[PDB]
Amino acid sequence: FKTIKSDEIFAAAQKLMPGGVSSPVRAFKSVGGQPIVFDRVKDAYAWDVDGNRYIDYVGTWGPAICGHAHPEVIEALKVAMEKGTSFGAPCALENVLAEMVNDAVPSIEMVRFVNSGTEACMAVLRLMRAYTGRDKIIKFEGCYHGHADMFLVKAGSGVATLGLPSSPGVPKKTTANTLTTPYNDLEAVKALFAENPGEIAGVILEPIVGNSGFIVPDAGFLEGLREITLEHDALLVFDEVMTGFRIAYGGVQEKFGVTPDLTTLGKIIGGGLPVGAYGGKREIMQLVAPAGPMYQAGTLSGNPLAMTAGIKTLELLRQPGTYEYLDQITKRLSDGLLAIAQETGHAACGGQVSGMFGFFFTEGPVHNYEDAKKSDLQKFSRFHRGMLEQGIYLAPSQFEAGFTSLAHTEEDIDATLAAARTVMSAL
Amino acid sequence: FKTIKSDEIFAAAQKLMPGGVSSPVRAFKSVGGQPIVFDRVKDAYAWDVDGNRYIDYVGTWGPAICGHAHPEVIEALKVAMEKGTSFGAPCALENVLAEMVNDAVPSIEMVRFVNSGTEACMAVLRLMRAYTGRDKIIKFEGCYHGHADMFLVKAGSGVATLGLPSSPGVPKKTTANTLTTPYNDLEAVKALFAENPGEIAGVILEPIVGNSGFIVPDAGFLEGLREITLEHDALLVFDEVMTGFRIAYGGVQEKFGVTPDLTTLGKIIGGGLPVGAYGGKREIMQLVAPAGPMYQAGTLSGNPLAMTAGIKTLELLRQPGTYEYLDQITKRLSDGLLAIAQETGHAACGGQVSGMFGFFFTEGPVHNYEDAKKSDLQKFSRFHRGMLEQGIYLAPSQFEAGFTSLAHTEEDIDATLAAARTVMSAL
Ligand SMILES: *Cc1c(COP(=O)(O)O)cnc(C)c1O
Ligand SMILES: *Cc1c(COP(=O)(O)O)cnc(C)c1O
Repeated sequence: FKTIKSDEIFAAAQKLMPGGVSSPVRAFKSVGGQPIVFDRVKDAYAWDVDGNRYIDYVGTWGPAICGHAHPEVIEALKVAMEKGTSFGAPCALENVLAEMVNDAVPSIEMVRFVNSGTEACMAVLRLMRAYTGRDKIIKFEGCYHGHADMFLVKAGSGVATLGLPSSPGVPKKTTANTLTTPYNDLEAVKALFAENPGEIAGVILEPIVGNSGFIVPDAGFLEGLREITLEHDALLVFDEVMTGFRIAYGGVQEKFGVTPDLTTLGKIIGGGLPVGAYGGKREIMQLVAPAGPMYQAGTLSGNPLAMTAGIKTLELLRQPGTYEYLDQITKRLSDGLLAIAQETGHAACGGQVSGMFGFFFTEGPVHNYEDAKKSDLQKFSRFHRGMLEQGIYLAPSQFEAGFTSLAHTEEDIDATLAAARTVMSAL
Repeated sequence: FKTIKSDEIFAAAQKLMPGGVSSPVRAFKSVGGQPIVFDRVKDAYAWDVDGNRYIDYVGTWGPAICGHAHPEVIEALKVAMEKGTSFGAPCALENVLAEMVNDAVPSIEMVRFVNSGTEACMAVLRLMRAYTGRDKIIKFEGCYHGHADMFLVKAGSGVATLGLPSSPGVPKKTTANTLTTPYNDLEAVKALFAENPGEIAGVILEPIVGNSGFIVPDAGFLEGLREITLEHDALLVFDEVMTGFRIAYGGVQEKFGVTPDLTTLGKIIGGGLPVGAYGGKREIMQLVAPAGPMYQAGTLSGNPLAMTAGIKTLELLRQPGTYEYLDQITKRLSDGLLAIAQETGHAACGGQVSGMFGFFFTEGPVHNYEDAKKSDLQKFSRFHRGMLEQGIYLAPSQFEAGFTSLAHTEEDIDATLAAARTVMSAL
């Protein structure tokens, strides 16, 4: 297993960019510190600058649900670019993707495209505050909602990975209009509403968390949140930037039947390109400029290249037996991992819903970030490296969810379980 | 002049998206009438959905400096996408573009790629604060640096155009750390420092304004800002998202010879795709994760498509004669436009620097946002519609700098002048 080229490239990288990467988690800091540099990706695999091929489970952090470099997506894009990549004025494609999104996600009656999930979350917070006229927002420990000021407090992703705390460039004057509660603690939320009456704009959360590892909500949690916010004239916002189009076509809101007032989408909606969106009830979206006073803009928003990738990705997911296939192969891989762990003497817990799974090195059960924190990270680090050497690419962090795509085959799942066996028979 | 198809598509867009647009500036709310729905763009032209062709002076709001659908850029993107559009892991292309940016921009010693200008500006906002340990920030009235909460105070771009007030939805609590002052007023700046000792983190400005029309700094203003920030151990931040790579290869800071501590990049750096960036002194950039404590992540940051686009675009600009051609053809346009205004009996002023220019319907001169606000908005509204019917596309606002490209020819200039004469002869 040679990584000569990855090593020299990442070495040179550190002198040019902060930590040598464009996003923190790619530095491999909580798993050894030696990242491999990619050259190309195809279907369910990835290739090294050294020639090594891996079966990918990161899937570029959500976007590749259809598989890397889908033939029909890049051909649609090769055709689109001969007409220019960015116009700066409206184009017909915005209208089609927009209509597709309205039909797809329940709560969305009107949309606004942006360039990333971060931008969509910045916008949705401002909108929920503007619509209500209140300033307090209730967020949950372990939920990532983009690298924004108001939300860098017990967030997810790298925050809930390398033990990053609150603030990072944001003052106490920003992270003070944001109340925090433990994920799944319906009672703690009620407390915050009774403790700060008439001043909570709303609650925002990942309906299913993937940024503190995979954590599913309990029996009547989401239903609880919908009712309590209602009783107080507060807005319920679902950050489905990761869950959207993966858990189901209409996301977690469709799968579990709880409808929020606004939702945010990103990742899969751009099909592999920088795109995001925020939408919800009509009367609320009416406040967004130019239709309203709340300002939010973006030079590259709605660009045709992005709209093209977006539309092709949704046409492919709308086909017969898409999610059934994801639930099927992902259940086999998840159950298979937990079985191998049990027979090798390793304590573990996990699960999956459609093409999103989780696996933790602790008996659990995991109900929140604190529970997630009791995992043996030293074992995870060794597990991750071993899997890497066996040709399987896993998220370099215990606090990230795993992903599956329509290009993963039954055989691909069988080889992964085979590697997991050879590996867990060490540690 | 027919715009039936544009009218059909827009009327539909309004039922799907707020104001039927993805960005507030695309709305013809102030320039009268409805927007023109584009179909394709190439070189110096754009074609709407009804067949009308136009000589483009908006250049997708900045990115199209080499011209729309540049053949050398799109073929490079075709080859690239074959390898996958996003990796979610390091790629060698990030090193190449990073190395090009350090070389290009004087103050940049270390860079971090982000997906937009709004993102670069939000990140730098946080860094100024993390590095200095101070909370307050000085920004100028009429300038624009994205829609991050703290910047939504006396902003330019679409807020100006639509006559929108500061904010809605951004807590008073956060808005209070933003100190504002009129552009070109060195004394108001010194007053703000002397009144908030040890509290100002720094000053952020568009070195050459393009968001409240085209405004150049008065002699000594930038050198003065450099002086007074060094003296109170505060940061000098240049928002070069629009000026970068346009005013000169190294932007205004290279052109006018004043070196800041941190600068933000966007538009042209993406080459038509969504890309942004921020960088500056190494010791300041070291605070960014995973090297320092300040957390800033991005799923699509550094993706291979965007890197390829930027790499190719910067290679075209690096060629000899680039900025000289841009200056030459923009000078004729600016001068010509001014000559026609005088000759047809209209009060007007403006100017140009390389590929950026402005034209106001006021005697002038313009030194700040208030000055710019005196332009005859009704005359511009009629002049815009007139130019539109003659086949010339200008930004639908008096508060937007106009742009030029390497694809515009002497003939396109002459045809625009011929059109300006015809339109201005009525009014
Ligand atoms: C990844 C993520 C984001 C951030 O979007 P980017 O594209 O990285 O800006 C926001 N919310 C959730 C739930 C995420 O998974
Ligand atoms: C356009 C602009 C921005 C905002 O950048 P986007 O890419 O629209 O998100 C920031 N700074 C300046 C000066 C701008 O011209």
